[PDB]
Amino acid sequence: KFPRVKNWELGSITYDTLCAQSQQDGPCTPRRCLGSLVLPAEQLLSQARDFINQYYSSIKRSGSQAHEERLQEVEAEVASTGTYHLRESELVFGAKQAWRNAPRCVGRIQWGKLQVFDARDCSSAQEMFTYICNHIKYATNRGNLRSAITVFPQRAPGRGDFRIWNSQLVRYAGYRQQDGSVRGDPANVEITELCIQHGWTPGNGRFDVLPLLLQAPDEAPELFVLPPELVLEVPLEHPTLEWFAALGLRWYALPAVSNMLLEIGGLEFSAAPFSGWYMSTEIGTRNLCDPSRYNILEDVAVCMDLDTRTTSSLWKDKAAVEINLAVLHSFQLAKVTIVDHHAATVSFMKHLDNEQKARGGCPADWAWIVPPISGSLTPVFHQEMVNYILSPAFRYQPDPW
Amino acid sequence: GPKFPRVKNWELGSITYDTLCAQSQQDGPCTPRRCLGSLVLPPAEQLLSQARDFINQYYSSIKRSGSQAHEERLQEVEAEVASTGTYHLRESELVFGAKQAWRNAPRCVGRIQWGKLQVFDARDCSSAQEMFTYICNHIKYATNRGNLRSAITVFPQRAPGRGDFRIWNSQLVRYAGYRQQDGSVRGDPANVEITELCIQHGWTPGNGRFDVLPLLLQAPDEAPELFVLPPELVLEVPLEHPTLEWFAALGLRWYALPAVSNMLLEIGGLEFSAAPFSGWYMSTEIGTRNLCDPSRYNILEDVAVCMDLDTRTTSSLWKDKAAVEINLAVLHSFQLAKVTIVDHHAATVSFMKHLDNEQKARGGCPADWAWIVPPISGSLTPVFHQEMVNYILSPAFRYQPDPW
Ligand code: HEM
Ligand code: HEM
Ligand SMILES: Cc1cc(N)nc(CCc2cccc(CCc3cc(C)nc(N)c3)n2)c1
Ligand SMILES: Cc1cc(N)nc(CCc2cccc(CCc3cc(C)nc(N)c3)n2)c1
Ligand SMILES: C[C@H](O)[C@H](O)[C@H]1CNc2nc(N)[nH]c(=O)c2N1
Ligand SMILES: C[C@H](O)[C@H](O)[C@H]1CNc2nc(N)[nH]c(=O)c2N1
Ligand SMILES: [Zn+2]
Repeated sequence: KFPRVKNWELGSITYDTLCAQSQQDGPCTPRRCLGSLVLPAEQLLSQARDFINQYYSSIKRSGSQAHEERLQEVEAEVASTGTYHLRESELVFGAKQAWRNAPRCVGRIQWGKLQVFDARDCSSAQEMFTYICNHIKYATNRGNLRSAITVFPQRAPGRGDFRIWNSQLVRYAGYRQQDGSVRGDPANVEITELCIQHGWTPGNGRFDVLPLLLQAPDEAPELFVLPPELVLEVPLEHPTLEWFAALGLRWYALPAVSNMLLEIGGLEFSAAPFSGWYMSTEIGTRNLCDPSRYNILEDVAVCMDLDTRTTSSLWKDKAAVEINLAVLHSFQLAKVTIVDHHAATVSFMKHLDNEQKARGGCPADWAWIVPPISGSLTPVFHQEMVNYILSPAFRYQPDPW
Repeated sequence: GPKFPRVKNWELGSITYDTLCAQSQQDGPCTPRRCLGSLVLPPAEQLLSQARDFINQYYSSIKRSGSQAHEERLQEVEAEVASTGTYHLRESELVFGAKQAWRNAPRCVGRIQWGKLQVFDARDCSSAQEMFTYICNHIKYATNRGNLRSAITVFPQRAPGRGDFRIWNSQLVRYAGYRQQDGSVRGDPANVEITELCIQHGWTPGNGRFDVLPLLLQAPDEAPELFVLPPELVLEVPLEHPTLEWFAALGLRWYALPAVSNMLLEIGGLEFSAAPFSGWYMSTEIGTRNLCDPSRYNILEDVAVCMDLDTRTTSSLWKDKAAVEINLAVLHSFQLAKVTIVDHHAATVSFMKHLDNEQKARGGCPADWAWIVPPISGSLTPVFHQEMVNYILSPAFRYQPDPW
């Protein structure tokens, strides 16, 4: 009923009553455990009501008439339209809760701090881009990054979704040239050709910042060049290895995830983008030396000076380390918020902790909390965790086309 | 699609379907309403079925499924369990029974070498003492002057209305950890509760750090006896680093052979209570679990101090600068001493190749992702970008209640 959750570093034995809330199921079954897998009217009121109780409880005003005369209002609204709309305050609480509820997210200690720009008063892709510059301008805060989420209108069935066509407001470009080899970012290959398709002058630099494809409910998407000025790019240097930056490397400073769906009390917003700040490894481990991506490992080391004739030689580790460090130093230098996998993990164990007090636990995808490198070297690694689907929650959806 | 688990490799974009999981006659903790994947600690008529489950595998493995040979092996255990209550396995039935447990077991990265396994049959051992002899014999084959082979040494099974053979020492090689007055420990924080028993069962401790414990060898309804390994058998690797000379001086040593020995091996509804198996290490085990864990040898601080590292803040990556070196230096030692060992990269490759191989024979492979992926440099390795399907198959090495 309530899974015993020993931590193995301290001997800390905790118990989860939060799961019993999760009213919506996942990939695992009694006989097999798909833990590691990457992807998956009558009922609307059901989720409305509950969420609205979720809400009022927060501000402790649960029960009181305001409560029930909103439960009055939403009950009727759907009973006469098919759908309902959330007040500002309501979606603020909800968008927050989605973050709080996302089990792949190590950066959760921070969920309280979140700006919730309300873009539901938008109807043109030409307003969209604007609503997004006001987002990027507020989050970048020219160094001191701040966590925020601009939310475009809800989906309603008689028509298309508003969508952002690229999977992170900022991404570098990808250019497969006869060779079957890519200049720039190989993830962002499929996307870049679409911008070429829907009219775009392409670049060729290792890191060319892209445009923006925004589509409004039924309508050919529209291209919008991000004012270069508004894109905080971080040069990349090594604190002790002078040879480095000659490599000509960098990364953007703002991680805005645009391709996800937001679910609140049943209502779903297809486009609702959001952006905190980077966790070192993300850039220097995955986004770089990872083959399926920038894949730098080899050079880094050939430079460094390490026997790639053999793996046991351990060049791949010694290389990451320095790239993963060469990132923090640059970032800390160029004075741009950034949190390292160690700094990160401690604080989550405090989240993990603080949450246990409030709610009776916190769902967490273990296989994802644990950093991409040096696992055993973080506290999270030695901590059993439970992951289950809650709500309001962030979900994936089909690539717009 | 195919009404079966669907397993993608997010590096080659390949897919594969698990058909084998519908073999698992054992459920785990996970329900579709939450996932306890992370979690560490997890008759007669209802024994007889467990048995038939086995034989059928044995036969449909020599490929004689259907024969009289088969249909009368089943018409004999039915006879044995009927009149006995238990049932003894035939010779090569067991040898099979072991390799399957290994093959079946979800947390073991080292399964490409799965059919190498030597089965030493010791189902005749009836003296607490004789046990020692076997074990000793094992180590010498297993050690092989350093060319470590794999192997296992089944001692007899349980009877309803008998005692149990048991090997107390969780592992056959355990470094003594003496509770200090400091409130601290000199030795190996893990092997304390056991060091503490050796003393109560009559062991005079030395007081080093890498003292080798003695074995506490139980035999049914007999208080365990105490045996010391002749040091010539217990091969030991001093630790140095290829560049950092000072490393050597840390005094750090470590032992070649892992032998797990407090695990119940279950074949066909049988229980082998003392059933100890060995192989060779994977560097990170020693250099990350053993020598770096905050609650073991935890050398990470001392080592970072020497490489002259800003251990004041985490954004110097001192920890990551250290482990890496410490993990390397551990490999560079078995290079040198000509002792067997496999590094995470090398190892995590064979796994895919095992996975690839196994997709053909069984059409599936049980894998406990968290345990398959190495405690340094996850993404750095192939296994990392691979979805996996954990589940309970038999033969099976089970966890077992410690005797006292
Ligand atoms: C403040 C800085 C933050 C850090 C350091 C952080 C950390 C992370 C990391 C490392 C991941 C895994 C990303 C990956 O490897 O794919 C993640 C996942 C996630 N994060 Fe954050 N996070 C932060 C803020 C946020 C914010 C502001 C939101 C938006 C409300 C958010 C929502 C999510 C969601 C929904 C996932 C699930 C990943 C998925 O299933 O695709 N995070 N978080
Ligand atoms: C050939 C050399 C081998 C290597 C390199 C290897 C590697 C590993 C490693 C690294 C682990 C996880 C260790 C941990 O983090 O605690 C493991 C688990 C395991 N291994 Fe092996 N292994 C080898 C041989 C064997 C053999 C010979 C057996 C016995 C037949 C075996 C049975 C198991 C079992 C049952 C587990 C998981 C048990 C559990 O904790 O639930 N392995 N293996
Ligand atoms: C806020 C935030 C903070 C932070 N430190 N890092 C990120 C970027 C990493 C990330 C976080 C959350 C979700 C995704 C999208 C992953 C994804 C999933 C699918 C199904 N398809 C894709 N193309 C991409 N990426 C975002
Ligand atoms: C052959 C072998 C090869 C190799 N590379 N590593 C090991 C050691 C890792 C291991 C493999 C299998 C089982 C266990 C035991 C886990 C355990 C359980 C309990 C109950 N207490 C413990 N202290 C440890 N440990 C053994
Ligand atoms: C196949 C595997 O499940 C997948 O690559 C996961 C594993 N763990 C991860 N952990 C983090 N932090 N980020 C990730 O993208 C992933 N990817
Ligand atoms: C709590 C945590 O899940 C557990 O202790 C696991 C994590 N991953 C591991 N992975 C390996 N290889 N070995 C381990 O002991 C562990 N410990
Ligand atoms: Zn699971």
